Order: sequence, then C-alpha cells, then structure tokens
Amino acid sequence: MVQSSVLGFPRIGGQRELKKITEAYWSGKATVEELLAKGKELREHNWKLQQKAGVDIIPSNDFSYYDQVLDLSLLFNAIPERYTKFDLAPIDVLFAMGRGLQVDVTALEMVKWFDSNYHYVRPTFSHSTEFKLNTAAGIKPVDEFNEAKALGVQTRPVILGPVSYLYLGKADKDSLDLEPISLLPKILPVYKELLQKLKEAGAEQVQIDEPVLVLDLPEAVQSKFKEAYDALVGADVPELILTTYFGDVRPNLKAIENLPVAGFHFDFVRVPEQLDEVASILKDGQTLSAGVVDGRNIWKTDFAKASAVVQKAIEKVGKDKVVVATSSSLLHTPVDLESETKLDAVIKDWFSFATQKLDEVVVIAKNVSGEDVSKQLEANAASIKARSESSITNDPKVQERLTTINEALATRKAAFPERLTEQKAKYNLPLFPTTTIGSFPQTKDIRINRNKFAKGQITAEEYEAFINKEIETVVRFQEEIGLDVLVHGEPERNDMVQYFGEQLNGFAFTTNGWVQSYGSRYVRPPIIVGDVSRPKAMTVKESVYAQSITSKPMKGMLTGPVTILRWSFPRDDVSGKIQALQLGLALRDEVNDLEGAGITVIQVDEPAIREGLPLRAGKERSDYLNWAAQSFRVATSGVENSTQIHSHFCLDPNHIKALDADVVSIEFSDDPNYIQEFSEYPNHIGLGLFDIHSPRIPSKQEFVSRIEEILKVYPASKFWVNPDCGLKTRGWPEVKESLTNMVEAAKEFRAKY
Ligand SMILES: N[C@@H](CCS)C(=O)O
Ligand SMILES: [Zn+2]
Repeated sequence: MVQSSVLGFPRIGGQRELKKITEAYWSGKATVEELLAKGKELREHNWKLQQKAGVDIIPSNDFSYYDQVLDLSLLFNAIPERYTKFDLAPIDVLFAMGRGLQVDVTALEMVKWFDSNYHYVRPTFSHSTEFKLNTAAGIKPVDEFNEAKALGVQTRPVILGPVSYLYLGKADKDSLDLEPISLLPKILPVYKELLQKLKEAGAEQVQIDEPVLVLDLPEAVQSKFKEAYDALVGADVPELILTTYFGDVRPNLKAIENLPVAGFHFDFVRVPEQLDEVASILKDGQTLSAGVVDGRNIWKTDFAKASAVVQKAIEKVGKDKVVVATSSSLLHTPVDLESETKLDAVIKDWFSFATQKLDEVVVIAKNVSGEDVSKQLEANAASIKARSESSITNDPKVQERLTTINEALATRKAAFPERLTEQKAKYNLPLFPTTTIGSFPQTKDIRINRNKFAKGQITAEEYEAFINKEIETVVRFQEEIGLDVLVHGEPERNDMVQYFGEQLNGFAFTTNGWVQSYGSRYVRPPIIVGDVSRPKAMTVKESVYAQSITSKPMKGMLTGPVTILRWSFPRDDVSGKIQALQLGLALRDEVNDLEGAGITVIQVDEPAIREGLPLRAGKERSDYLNWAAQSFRVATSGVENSTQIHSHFCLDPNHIKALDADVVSIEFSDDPNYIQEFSEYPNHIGLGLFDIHSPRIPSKQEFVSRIEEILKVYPASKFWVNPDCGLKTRGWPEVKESLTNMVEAAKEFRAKY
C-alpha cells in the first residue's frame, strides 16, 4: 500500500478567516485570546479535511500567524535586541519583527521564497545571538502536534532544516562580517532538543525542509548536510524525511548521498527528469517521497502522467519505499475550488485548488497500490482531453503570430543615440527632467462609483465622467507643482495585472482564489488558461483624455509581459516563454494604438522581471534573461524613433540595457558603485529619490544632497528625477510637499547648467 502525503496546507482559511482575525487583533477589536481560538479552529478544520480525504501523512507546524520562517526564529531565539525593549508577549514580539512596531522599530526584511510568490521574514543573526529553545510561550511544533493528536489525527511536523535556515539568513546591522552558516554548531543542539521533544510527544516522522539543495551551493556549504544530519539522527528523535522542492538537486547529489536520514522528497513536477539519478542514491531502507501534484499552480493533475512518474520510482526502489506527495506545500495554491461561483463549468473542470489536490494525491496513491479507481481515472482523462482540445487553449491566429517573432520584431528602427536626437527635437525636455511613476492616491467617491457602476446603478457615461474628474485633478496638481513628464494617476485601475488580464483573451478569474503573499496580505492571481490576444484598446481612452487637458507630455502606462505572467497562474501545458511572447504581441498592439492616438511617451512597468530568474546558473537562466528581455522588446519595438519608451523596475545592469528603453526608473533611495555601472551607457536613468512607503517628507536640501551624491558617478545629461515608485498608497499632503521639494531641488540644478 502506497501512502499519500501533503507537505503543507494553506492557512488563511476558506473565507480568509486568518486575515480578518489577525487584523482585528492588530486593530484592537479582538483579543489575543480570540486570535489563538481562531487559529486553533483553522488548524482543526484543515486537519479533519485532510483525514477525511484519506491523506495518510498530514502536516503540522505548517500553520502560521504570519510566517513559518519567522516562527522558527522566535522558537530558536534569533531575536534582535531592538525587539525586546517594549514589555511584549512572545506573540507580539513575533508581530513586531514581522510587521514593525508603531517607539518605532522597522520590520525585519521580507524576502521572496525562492521563485514562489510567497515572502518570508529573513532570519537575522548577530555575534551575540544565543540560540536556544524558547519554551516560554509554549513550543509551537510540540503544541500543534499534541492538538492534532487529541483530535485523533497523527501528523508529521514540518520544520525548516538547519542548513537552509542559516543559509537563507543574514548577518544583522551590528555583525556585517558574520557568516550565518558558521553558526551551525550553535544551532544544532537546539534542533536536537526540539526533535527529542517531538518524539517524546509521539511524532514518528518529521519533514525537515532543506530547499537550498535546489540552488547553486559552495562546496563548503555542501559538506554541512553530513555534519548537520550526522548530529541530528539517532534513536531518540523521529525519522527524518529530508525535503526539497522547486528545483533540481542533482548538482548537489554528492552532499546527500551518504546521509543517515530515513528518506527524501523531490519535486518531480518542476524536475521530473531528475528522478533516475536521485532515486539511485537511495540507501536500503530509505524512502522516496515523489512530488507529483503541483503545490504552486491550479491545474487538475494528469493522473496517468503522475502515476507514471510514481511508477518509475517504484521500479527503481520498490513499492514499499515510495510515497505519493504534493510537489511542495500547498501554501502556494488557493484553498478551495468549490467556493468559485462564476467560472463556467467547462473551465472549472480543468482546475484543482488545495482542497482538491488532497483528493488527487489519495487517488494517485490508490491507483499505484492496485485499488480499482478506473472511474476517477476516466473522469480525469476526459478533463485533460477536453482541455487540450479546447479552442480556448489553441488560437490559430495567435499561433501564427508567434511564427513572426524574430530579432527584427524586437529591435527599434534606430539605436538610442539617433533616437535621442529626434526626442530632443520633439519634447525639448530640460536637464533634470522631472516625472513620477504613474499612480496617485484615490478618493472615496471613486470606489463608491465603481461599485455603483458594477451594479448598473450609474451608466458607462456617468462613471467615465467621475474618472475624468479624478484625472483632471491629478493633472492640474502636477502642472502647478511644475512636473515635466506627467501621468494620469491610474484612478480607473484596481490592480496593475488584473486590470489588463480582464481585457485580454486567454485569462480567467476567481472570486475566492486567494493565496498568501506575506503576513495578512493575500493576492488573487489571474489565471492564464489559453492563448493570449488583445481584442481591443485597453488604456487609450483614459490616456487620450489625460493628454487632451495639458500641453505637457503624458505617459501611457502599461504593465509588461513578464510581470503579468509572473503575477498570474501560468499555463502548465506551454512554456513561460511562449506565454510571455504572446503577452508581448498583445501589448505591442496596445502600444501601437497609444502611439497612433498621440500618446507618444509610454511607460511599461516591469517590477517582477527578475522574479522568474531560474534558480540555478546555466542555460535555462541565460535563456530566461534573453526571452524576458525579448518579450519586452516585442511590445515596445514597433514605435517611431521620436516615441519615448520608459521602463520601471522595483536588478542586473546588463539585463536592463538589453531592454533598450529610452528612459528607466529604478526603486532606490545602496552603494554608489552600482550606478558607475551605467556611466558609458547612453540611455537615460531616473534613480528613485524617495521611499513611497514612508509618509515622511524629505527637505529640498535632502533631495539636493541625494542628487549630488549620484551626480558624482553619473552624468547630468542622463539623469531623470523621480520617486521610487507610484504614490497610490500615500496621503495628499505628504505627496504635495515631497514632490514640490523634489522638483524645486531639480530646478536648482537645472539653473547651474
Ligand atoms: N505605474 C505603477 C507602478 C507600480 S510598480 C504605479 O505608479 O503604481
Ligand atoms: Zn513600482
């Protein structure tokens, strides 16, 4: 009998209960007691759900109030002194570290979890760090194991392992020379103790996550797995299942081929081809957990293909030593497809969310164990077959237009220096031209009118009028502040990816398909279901209106192809690359419509352009850098030489050059040397002058200072002046003075040239 296994379950709740209750606690509507009661109920609910599906190996310690890496830092005493000064309970210390503390500590750094859309809180270590088991609050992994046990649910605790925990961490402000991995000897006894306590509590297996194995690791780091796991493994601890996901462990195979652990987990959804070699290093007695149900996407699994993968593993190591698993934690997928009320049934039949993936690992497990599941297999085969044959997936026009992609389509009529000549003639911008990034802060009357417009209570014309008033206000604001290259404020836009996805063929949307991004901030990504195309103008009306009321140049504002791809659920039947190129072609028609309508300054926002960087150096990485840049160039390369193309980012120098934008903005407000990278590079650059997440106002002199610093490493002829990013999240008085000061700073320099 082949067991089924779930590496972690999303914890936000089927109706976002975690968000409401944690925000109610932070706001003061709810007590901490209510907070913990509600966590307990979610955990219990998710455990019963997995037991009822028939999952054998069910996780615990996967729950978190904020972030599981942060939970380990609390638990192991990786707590910087700055967070202890305020008579705080452990759970408020956790929230302090996680989200800062309004008396003003900054939150610890949030960092992207590999190439997932989740963010963790970076473990932060000092020379003074003293690792130990904080048993004050309770020991969360032991307490949550015992809870699940009292329900009659045996679970497998999940903890991030010592190597990855340290390696993914950073030396604190006060210890810039400390190498985190050098702490391995201090933290090992603390892991050992925790594992003893879990065994004592009744844990027979522990899932110990070592995802850094899918990265490029120094040889000196690779040797530490043998050191860590020789120390951890013994009779007085649970069996350890060393767990990896998101990538290829093969280059690091030497580091794990002689480890005393009870088994391994590998991701055969991202890297099925690694199976033969990883299977071959299993010792007699070791188990192989085969990750064949994707933890990061929303597509119904192909039961025949998944079973085949599992069957290849059984061949190599025997049926008794194989486990059917989710490829990673289901943290990265929405909770329940059954909550969806709007999707057409044909499309929904192609999806499985977290709750459904429980059923998938169970059926696949039954199948290779020899139980009769033909009805499920045939139902699955039909879903897969309907999807591959649907006209939605295969658009002939789009397929042909892909055949036109070549380097000529991704090259502008002339190089920057010629282009600059024609742009100077046409716009005659001053030195130190000033701009902003696009968004300005919205009114109450806006959201209310959107809602009314969605209900048909005001007409299309009435709503248009309200948007244009907002645009009018914003433009007049910018004029009077003396900005040089204006924006329309994006008041019509909810979201920089959904706004576009809704207007493209090939996308579907959910009502409830929420995934945690960080803390209590959740996203509901679009889904790319098929071939993408643009049926009509998406942004032209608003931009034409904005330009029609000022003589300043107005930026069109688009989100680039790679950002749209990376912030959506992608298709799994075609490559990232093909999806980006189709998006680039679709955006090229929009650029063409803008330019044709007189919007001849156009910004393409690519904040996530690097987020898909393949996790290892090699062919796949260099291909990615090439196609990401090509897909941007395909969108922007059909314009006239005098059309000024901008790009915004928030980051490899040379990748940025390969985009060949006339003008760049880059989140900044930080070593000077980085800027010296662009000195003999002709295109123009605006390095963000202020943090838009703060309400604080820099002085004129502040700005003058900041500019003069950059100016020592970068010529005045190329320098734009702008904020790090949009201003959608700020208040109007912060905005007014900050932009005033920014621009009068600029003019002071303008005058001395
Ligand atoms: N144009 C967008 C950029 C966000 S990355 C804005 O100003 O908000
Ligand atoms: Zn931005």
